[PDB]
Amino acid sequence: SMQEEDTFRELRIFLRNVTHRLAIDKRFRVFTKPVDPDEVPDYVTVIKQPMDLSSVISKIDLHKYLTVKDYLRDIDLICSNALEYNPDRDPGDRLIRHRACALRDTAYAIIKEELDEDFEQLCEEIQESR
Repeated sequence: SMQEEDTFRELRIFLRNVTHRLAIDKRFRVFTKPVDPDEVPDYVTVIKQPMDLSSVISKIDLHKYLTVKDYLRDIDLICSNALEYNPDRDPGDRLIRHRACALRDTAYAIIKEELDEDFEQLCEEIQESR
């Protein structure tokens, strides 16, 4: 129904706004765009499901997220990927892991503070009925 579509529209607005806030933080610049295969040619052979914040925006707009849970799975994916591709003790790797965990903790904290859990529960029930 139109009321359900209004719910999902509100969702998308919220998710764009959260995503924008992450994307403008200097720490998270490395996660804002797909890894360039010129610069990192083995990335797409190691990491099976690449994700980044621009692609997250594309997915919002394509209506791929009907719940905040589905969105956060993609945030987790950005983090997991970074942990997996940069697993060493060297400083570069430790910095990107640190930032990847901060990306995740920051997304969860914003959501905790700003997402009414009855709103999420509604989205989840509409989704289960489809």
